[PDB]
Amino acid sequence: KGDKKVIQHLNKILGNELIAINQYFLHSRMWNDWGLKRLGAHEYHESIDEMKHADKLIERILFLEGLPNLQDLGKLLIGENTQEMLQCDLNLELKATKDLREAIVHCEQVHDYVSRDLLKDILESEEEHIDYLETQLGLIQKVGLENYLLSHMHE
Amino acid sequence: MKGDKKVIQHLNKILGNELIAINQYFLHSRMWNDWGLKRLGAHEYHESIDEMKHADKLIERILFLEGLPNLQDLGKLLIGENTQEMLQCDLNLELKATKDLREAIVHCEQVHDYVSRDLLKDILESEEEHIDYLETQLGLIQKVGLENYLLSHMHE
Amino acid sequence: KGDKKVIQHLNKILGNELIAINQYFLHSRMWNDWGLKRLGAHEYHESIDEMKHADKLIERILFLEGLPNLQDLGKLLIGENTQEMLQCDLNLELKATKDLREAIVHCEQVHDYVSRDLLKDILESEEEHIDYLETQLGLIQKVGLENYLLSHMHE
Amino acid sequence: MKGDKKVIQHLNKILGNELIAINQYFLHSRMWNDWGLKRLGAHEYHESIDEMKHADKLIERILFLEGLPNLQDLGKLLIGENTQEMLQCDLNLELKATKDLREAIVHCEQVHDYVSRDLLKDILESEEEHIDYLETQLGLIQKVGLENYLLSHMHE
Amino acid sequence: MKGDKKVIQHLNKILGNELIAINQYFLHSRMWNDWGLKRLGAHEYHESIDEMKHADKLIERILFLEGLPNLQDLGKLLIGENTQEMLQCDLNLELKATKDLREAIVHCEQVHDYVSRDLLKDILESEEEHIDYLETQLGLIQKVGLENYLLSHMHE
Amino acid sequence: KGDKKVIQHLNKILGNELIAINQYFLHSRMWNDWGLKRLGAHEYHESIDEMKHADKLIERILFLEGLPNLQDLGKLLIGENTQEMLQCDLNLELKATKDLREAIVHCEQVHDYVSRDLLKDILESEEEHIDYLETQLGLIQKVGLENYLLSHMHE
Amino acid sequence: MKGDKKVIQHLNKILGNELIAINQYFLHSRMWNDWGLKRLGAHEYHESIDEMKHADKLIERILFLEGLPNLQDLGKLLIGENTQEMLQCDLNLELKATKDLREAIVHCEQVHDYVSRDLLKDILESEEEHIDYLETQLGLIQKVGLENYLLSHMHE
Ligand code: HEM
Ligand code: HEM
Ligand code: HEM
Ligand code: HEM
Ligand SMILES: [Fe+2]
Ligand SMILES: [Fe+2]
Ligand SMILES: [Fe+2]
Ligand SMILES: [Fe+2]
Ligand SMILES: [Fe+2]
Ligand SMILES: [Fe+2]
Ligand SMILES: [Fe+2]
Ligand SMILES: [Fe+2]
Ligand SMILES: [Fe+2]
Ligand SMILES: [Fe+2]
Ligand SMILES: [Fe+2]
Ligand SMILES: [Fe+2]
Ligand SMILES: [Fe+2]
Ligand SMILES: [Fe+2]
Ligand SMILES: [Fe+2]
Ligand SMILES: [Fe+2]
Ligand SMILES: [Fe+2]
Ligand SMILES: [Fe+2]
Ligand SMILES: [Fe+2]
Ligand SMILES: [Fe+2]
Ligand SMILES: [Fe+2]
Ligand SMILES: [Fe+2]
Ligand SMILES: [Fe+2]
Ligand SMILES: [Fe+2]
Ligand SMILES: [Fe+2]
Ligand SMILES: [Fe+2]
Ligand SMILES: [Fe+2]
Ligand SMILES: [Fe+2]
Ligand SMILES: [Fe+2]
Ligand SMILES: [Fe+2]
Ligand SMILES: [Fe+2]
Ligand SMILES: [Fe+2]
Ligand SMILES: [Fe+2]
Ligand SMILES: [Fe+2]
Ligand SMILES: [Fe+2]
Ligand SMILES: [Fe+2]
Repeated sequence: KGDKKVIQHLNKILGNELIAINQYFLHSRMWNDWGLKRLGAHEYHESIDEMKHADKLIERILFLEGLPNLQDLGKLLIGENTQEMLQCDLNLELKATKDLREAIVHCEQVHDYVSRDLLKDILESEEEHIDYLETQLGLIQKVGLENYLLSHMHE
Repeated sequence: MKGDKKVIQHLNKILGNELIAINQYFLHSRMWNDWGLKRLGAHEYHESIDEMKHADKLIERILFLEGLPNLQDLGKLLIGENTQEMLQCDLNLELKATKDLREAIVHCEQVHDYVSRDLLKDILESEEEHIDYLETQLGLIQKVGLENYLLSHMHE
Repeated sequence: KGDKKVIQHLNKILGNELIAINQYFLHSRMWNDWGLKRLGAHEYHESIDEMKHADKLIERILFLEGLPNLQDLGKLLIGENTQEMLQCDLNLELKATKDLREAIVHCEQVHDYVSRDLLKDILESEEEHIDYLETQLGLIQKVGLENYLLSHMHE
Repeated sequence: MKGDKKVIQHLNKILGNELIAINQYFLHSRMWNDWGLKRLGAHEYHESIDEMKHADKLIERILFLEGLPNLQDLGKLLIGENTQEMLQCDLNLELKATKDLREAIVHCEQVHDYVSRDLLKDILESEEEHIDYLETQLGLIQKVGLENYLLSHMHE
Repeated sequence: MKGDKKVIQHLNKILGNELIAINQYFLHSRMWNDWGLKRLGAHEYHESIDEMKHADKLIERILFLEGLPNLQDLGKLLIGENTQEMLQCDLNLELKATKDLREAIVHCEQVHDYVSRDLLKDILESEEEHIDYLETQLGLIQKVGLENYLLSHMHE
Repeated sequence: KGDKKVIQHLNKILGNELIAINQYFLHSRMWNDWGLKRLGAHEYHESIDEMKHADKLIERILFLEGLPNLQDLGKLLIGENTQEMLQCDLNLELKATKDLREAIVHCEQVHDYVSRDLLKDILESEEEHIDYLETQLGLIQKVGLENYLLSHMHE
Repeated sequence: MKGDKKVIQHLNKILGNELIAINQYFLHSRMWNDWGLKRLGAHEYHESIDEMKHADKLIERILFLEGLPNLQDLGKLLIGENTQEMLQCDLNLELKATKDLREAIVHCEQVHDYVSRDLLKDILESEEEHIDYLETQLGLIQKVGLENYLLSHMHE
């Protein structure tokens, strides 16, 4: 029933969500293990956000009579310190929004306006995540790494 | 994440229209209150607040895209001298604003800035509600006559 | 009805308020974009204060049968970092209080004691803003810039 | 602490103005209520109460300064015979009242009676609000017409 | 329905007495407060308020009967210079007032204005209660001595 | 910096506040020791009022970049019975209000309208205190001293 | 019941120390508030209030013992120009105060004034808590450094 290429786009977006879920969940637990509990808590909520995006994508693919692909897990970008982990999440988000833009073009082209609207809501949420990440990396420059970690020790 | 230079230019143009509307509607609100047309005064005040919140969202989007919000350049206020002119001045300003919103949305679509498009569409919906109010008021002036129209807008 | 020179004074104070509104609002949003949320929220409230002063001046000019001038916008002093932004706000406030003092003198001279009282209330509010700004700049000297910014990350 | 003789005279002159306004506004209030213009009657009643409170504060200040409050001499009431004259009568009284308040404030400043000045400025602020109200009503009568204006002030 | 001309004159005479009493009691009230005799001051304030309410009722009745309430003519205030004289001044005013009320009630009866009669009787009951208070206070001054009486009225 | 002569006036007003604080507090505790608890409680609250005036003066002097002078303590006028104590407080207030008027004259001359407004608020409170004191002295004459003390035994 | 003359002198000496501490701690509090170190400012304000309560109890005790409290003679305030000196100044003032309290308690014990001794012991306990706070703060400045210490006392 749904357009084969829209479903292929939705499964590509879903694949990015599945990478983001695992990467942000692991970073969260790394920050909690290091005692950087404010970073840990925020990253956990970012993980949950991705989980909810994946759920909406799976439901849409099934409604369109496609097969959701949860088998293919791309590359996790795992950092070894706070600065690399923030940059790894940012790199993942920039790749995610590029794929969202191309999927939205295709939805418009075949007149799947409901799928386009779902993807635009996901895109809004990803750009809020980019905003957060760029702000944090900018704060590290303004106050220095050690001061930055200090302000994120306690929730 | 650096935004398209021409999208930022469009957003600064919309922002410029918002800043005109903030000042024009606020002055109109206070003129009507000074005349004792408090119902008009209060409605116009809330329209001004609406423009203020639009400007806030635009300023925040421009900064996220790493552009410079322009709050320095203030175009021409259309200040009326009586109720009928003030309503028509607001309508002329809204019709220009929606023309500029349509052109900005077109450009956002071309460069795939779908989040900026969505912000502009939300602002555009609100301006069309403002046009609906203004055209409705001008029609009521014709149906009941000016003095009757003012009479019904004396009390809040 | 009201004295023509008093109305010009009131419109000049109004002109200073309109500059302050835009400058503080922009500075607030700049600080929020940088993640300095305590600075951003305080500066937003300063912006809101100027808005209420402007409202009071517009109402008084209309009662005096004058024409409020919301058309002429003087020069915004936008800083590029926290220390310049604070200094730009301080420069703007010191000019605003100079003009308030000259306006109060004239109101006294022509016996417009109600306009004088309105202007004295605004002046009290401006001096509290000056106290805040000079205190912030002194704290930057006492604890250092990076420590100062660290204390204003979270609201 | 005996007050300045000329400050007390000014304070007694202001009090004399309050006493006229009390009686004038109260009678106008009851005239409007008798005519069934209850919104005008109620607003005018509250203006009368406000003048009563001004008189109270002046009387208390005169006694503290060891003067004799004069409640015996009642100047001329300006009683109108219709709504438009009544508003104009109240406005003429308020314009005279504010002229006298301004001269009293000048004199308080000259002899350094800053507390009396501050009392008089609070009264002056309240009288200028009443002038704002009166001029607005007279403006509305021109904009909507007398019969329409009275219509909107029948019910509370 | 226009009221009897002589009844309206009687009502305006009663109104004139109320206006004297309002000002006399208000000034006496503030004099006692200024002297720190706050219980006397507070009781006298409430007497003043009662006269204000009588005046309001009279003004309303005169207007209903299509007369002109006279708030312009203010008779002689009897201001005392100490507590005993102030109480006696109030008592002298109350006795003059009840004589005028009695004469007004007789005329109302003759021309069958029974509603005006009933209003005046209510006012008279209240005036006789004030006479009861004043005579009681003057008697207490005799029984306990002046200094003890004032001591008893320092605090509210 | 604030005007040098305004600051000097403010330190003079402060010096008077510091005398009243101690004088009224001591009188309050004397009346309590004598069992005149109503006088003691009222005098205590007058002492507290002066403490609040002193606080507002200290804060304004610091804002103007002056040095608050809490070191120089002038002459306390301590009475030995109720009538002298009330008269000592009254003499102190009359001296205080004379100095307030001269300070307000100076504020007006140099356009320090906020300092003027603060001093005018202090003067209003001092004239309320003068009202209380003259009223009490008048009551001692009207009812006699022993009757006056009787009425001030209980709170 | 006349107290021992030397006990009263000791109490007036302790009182003299409290009066210095009131003024010094209040000024330091307002200096810290003026610099934006609001946590230091608030804590120092409460230390000032503590000394005010000590002074009150001493004054009451001196009067009960039929002495004359001396609020006239004010010793030397130790005012610092920065946080570390202000803290050291309060600490130097507290060490002098506790030395005088110990000597007063010795004398109270000698003449069997056990109630005055117990009052002085209560004050001494409170002064030793203040010394604990001051020494802890000075120790923290060494452990974390001055800029970090000030940083942690900016916000209440
Ligand atoms: C791969 C590792 C994952 C981990 C470690 C993980 C962990 C969690 C945790 C700890 C919670 C909170 C549960 C609770 O305490 O109530 C949660 C909630 C949730 N998860 Fe996951 N999750 C993972 C993957 C996924 C995936 C792949 C999906 C869907 C495709 C998903 C969907 C959800 C949803 C819908 C919720 C409820 C969110 C809400 O509060 O609305 N999760 N997950
Ligand atoms: C002539 C210039 C302006 C005037 C007279 C004005 C007036 C006001 C007033 C009276 C309020 C109500 C505040 C309160 O009572 O708490 C307000 C709120 C507000 N203003 Fe303005 N304003 C002006 C310009 C601006 C500008 C340029 C902006 C932003 C770009 C702005 C943004 C806001 C916002 C965000 C609020 C809060 C609205 C809400 O309730 O969500 N204003 N303004
Ligand atoms: C024709 C003369 C006057 C009339 C008809 C009048 C009438 C009234 C009335 C109806 C009230 C409300 C009473 C209540 O319901 O409790 C009132 C209140 C009051 N009046 Fe008068 N009054 C007159 C003159 C005065 C004067 C000469 C003074 C003072 C010098 C005065 C002082 C007051 C005060 C202080 C109140 C209470 C106001 C408040 O705080 O609500 N009145 N008057
Ligand atoms: C010398 C300058 C002084 C200043 C600036 C000052 C300031 C203050 C302030 C601001 C308060 C709080 C008042 C309130 O809002 O409740 C206060 C309370 C108090 N003061 Fe003072 N004070 C001073 C001297 C004194 C002295 C010399 C004494 C006693 C001899 C004293 C006794 C008290 C007492 C008993 C309280 C009430 C504390 C409580 O709540 O238990 N003060 N003071
Ligand atoms: Fe996502
Ligand atoms: Fe495609
Ligand atoms: Fe949607
Ligand atoms: Fe994301
Ligand atoms: Fe911890
Ligand atoms: Fe808008
Ligand atoms: Fe374009
Ligand atoms: Fe949206
Ligand atoms: Fe609009
Ligand atoms: Fe409407
Ligand atoms: Fe109205
Ligand atoms: Fe302002
Ligand atoms: Fe001028
Ligand atoms: Fe004011
Ligand atoms: Fe300001
Ligand atoms: Fe801060
Ligand atoms: Fe954070
Ligand atoms: Fe008035
Ligand atoms: Fe004069
Ligand atoms: Fe005031
Ligand atoms: Fe008035
Ligand atoms: Fe009706
Ligand atoms: Fe009566
Ligand atoms: Fe008769
Ligand atoms: Fe009846
Ligand atoms: Fe009576
Ligand atoms: Fe008392
Ligand atoms: Fe004081
Ligand atoms: Fe001077
Ligand atoms: Fe003020
Ligand atoms: Fe005082
Ligand atoms: Fe007792
Ligand atoms: Fe102590
Ligand atoms: Fe000893
Ligand atoms: Fe004990
Ligand atoms: Fe201590």
